[PDB]
Amino acid sequence: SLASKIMTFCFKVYGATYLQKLLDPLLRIVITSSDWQHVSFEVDPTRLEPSESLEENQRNLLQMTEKFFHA
Repeated sequence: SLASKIMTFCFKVYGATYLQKLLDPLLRIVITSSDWQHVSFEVDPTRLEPSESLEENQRNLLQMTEKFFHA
């Protein structure tokens, strides 16, 4: 619809810059693998790996999510 494209044009042209600035600090954190190291955020029982504890995956995923939600 035209109304959707009007919003899409505005959000895409203006929103893109706003998103990058807010996400910009996180870019250094994610690039840095010294602390993140190796982890899988999977909680699917079918795909669940016995090697990694389900509890560890759940807690890590929620903690990371909260950071984005607050921002």
